Amino acid sequence: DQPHVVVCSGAGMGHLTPFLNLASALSSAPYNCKVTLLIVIPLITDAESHHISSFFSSHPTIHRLDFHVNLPAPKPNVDPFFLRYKSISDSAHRLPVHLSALSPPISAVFSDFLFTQGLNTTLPHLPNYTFTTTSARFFTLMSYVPHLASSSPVEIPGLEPFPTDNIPPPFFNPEHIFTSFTISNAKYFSLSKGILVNTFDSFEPETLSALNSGDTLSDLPPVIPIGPLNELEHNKQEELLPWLDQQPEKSVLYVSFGNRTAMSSDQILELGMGLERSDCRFIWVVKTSKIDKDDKSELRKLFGEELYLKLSEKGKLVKWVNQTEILGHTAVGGFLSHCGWNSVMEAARRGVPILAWPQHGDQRENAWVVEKAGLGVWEREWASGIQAAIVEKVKMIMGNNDLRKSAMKVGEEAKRACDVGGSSATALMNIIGSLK
Ligand SMILES: O=c1ccn([C@@H]2O[C@H](COP(=O)(O)OP(=O)(O)O[C@H]3O[C@H](CO)[C@@H](O)[C@H](O)[C@H]3O)[C@@H](O)[C@H]2O)c(=O)[nH]1
Repeated sequence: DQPHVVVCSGAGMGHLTPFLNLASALSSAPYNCKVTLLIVIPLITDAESHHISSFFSSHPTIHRLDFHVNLPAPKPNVDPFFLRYKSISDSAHRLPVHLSALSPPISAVFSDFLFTQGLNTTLPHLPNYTFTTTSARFFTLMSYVPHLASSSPVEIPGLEPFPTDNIPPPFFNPEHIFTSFTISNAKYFSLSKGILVNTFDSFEPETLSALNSGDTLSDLPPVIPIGPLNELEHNKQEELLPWLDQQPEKSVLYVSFGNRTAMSSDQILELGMGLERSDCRFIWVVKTSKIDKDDKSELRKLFGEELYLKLSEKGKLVKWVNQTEILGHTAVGGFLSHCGWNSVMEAARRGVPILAWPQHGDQRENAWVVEKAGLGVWEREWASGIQAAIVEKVKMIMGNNDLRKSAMKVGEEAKRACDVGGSSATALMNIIGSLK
């Protein structure tokens, strides 16, 4: 009968939502698995807590397993999420006693890469699919981190070189907190049954081809595209939908840099000045210390009254959205994004052209993948002239006919890939089929 599988989620929105999406897909037709979704508690952000609660309330047949990992003490000059990621990696070896109590006996685990060493050493007989949450392109660099020595381009044989400006500088320091648990877990990728990627074959064909053909990266297991993951339905309907319903097709710019972006007040002000001068309407997710989603006093102070009024007449300034509901609306014509990979793939699914302003980490390589696929354009020096960058490029994404067509073609292939019979759905069905 039906396989029982465990999905091991990590921490942070970007490392949570693809695991929720996978859990949801595997619990439903045509996969029809019994799914236990492991959640690391405590959670760090309220966004995480509400997303998880809402998920389990709307997926009653999915079983929740709370995996308690003590919060690490803060340390000066160490990022709190990196400290949390390290605590998860350090705790993964404790999973045997927790997974052994599950019934019926589990057939497989699908896990964040932070769990790799713990799962592949203490549960070596349990098939572990390491589900990376970044692009296939950046995953290859991460898997190569244990072999780094430099300020030269990194050339993984068989792949286009990685320029220095696209590699997080900490990757060259094995003692950096992030590099340390990247190295310790990448060293056990070879014991994973496969690497799953939230991507699709026609989106990263050169990378996937190299990895698979053998070799580049001899010792990796098969690297399997399973994206885009079919979207969740959300408990509460998106509050901006009736307004979006009133806008012409493809006339609204969606703007979001996510929870992990550190834009200063000066940068936010310049961005607002640029938007006020553009012709399109917008939805802009702006971070505010006030907890009430409706309190705009901080924005009024930041922009000043005249600018704020003009901005609020032309678009929506909000604290949070259901992103997939926004990107799925016919009124949204473009996406100014930091290119966090979940956001890239949600835009790919809907064929939404991207204006890429990457901030840190994998985002520059993600932006390059987006530009190479024809899904968007990457503004390499956005931070050196924010207002001008906005005025010139927003008009272009919103109207350029060639980019609109190439982005639409990405959307058609992305939809095809996750539909019944799609290349990604076929790959996932074959994984589940191999458990029966
Ligand atoms: O207002 C919001 C903002 C985000 N989301 C959702 O949250 C997820 C965000 O994903 P993403 O943008 O990828 O996550 P980030 O947390 O911003 O990004 C982190 O995680 C990604 C995946 O590993 C990386 O590519 C980034 O570099 C990293 O910083 C998506 O599913 C979005 O739909 C919303 O629903 N509403």
